[PDB]
Amino acid sequence: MFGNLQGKFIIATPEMDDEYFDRTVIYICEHNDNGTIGVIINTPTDLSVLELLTRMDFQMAKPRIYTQDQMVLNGGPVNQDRGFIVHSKTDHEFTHSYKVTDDITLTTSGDVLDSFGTQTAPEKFIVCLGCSTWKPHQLEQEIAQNYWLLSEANNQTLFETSYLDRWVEANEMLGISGILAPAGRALE
Repeated sequence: MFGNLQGKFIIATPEMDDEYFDRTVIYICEHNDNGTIGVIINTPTDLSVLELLTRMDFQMAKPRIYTQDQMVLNGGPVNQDRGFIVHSKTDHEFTHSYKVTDDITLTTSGDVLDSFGTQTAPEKFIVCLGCSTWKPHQLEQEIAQNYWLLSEANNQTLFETSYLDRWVEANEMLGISGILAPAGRALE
């Protein structure tokens, strides 16, 4: 059942699998009869967020002489047509944003280009191309197997969590939890 998997996150913690250290898993978008929409697959690309912007028709951005960029990740095989930007509350702008929670706003169409470039630009934002859709009700059973570590994301906990800097924060949110994922007991 589960009272809406939206605003929740699951602690997978991959062994490695292409990714090395630069952010792994964030949250579940929603939970519907048609399936469970979330970005927890983890699959980074060799393309950068500013790379695609400047390459297309957003040439005049503000990367300055730093030249450094942020890599864009694929959120899943579904909705690959659109890049989803998750950001926090900033000022009182809002044109094309979908409510994940009160502070967390999902912007993908147009509005994001309006956001950054002015003083109403969100402090922090993450971009993912597409999203993943899990089988209807399946994830619920998988979590019941204790194969997935389920924890809620209390608004600020999702995007800020104390707000300063964090790595492995998702695993720390519970209190450094291990076991129940890597068992290595296949043939037995």
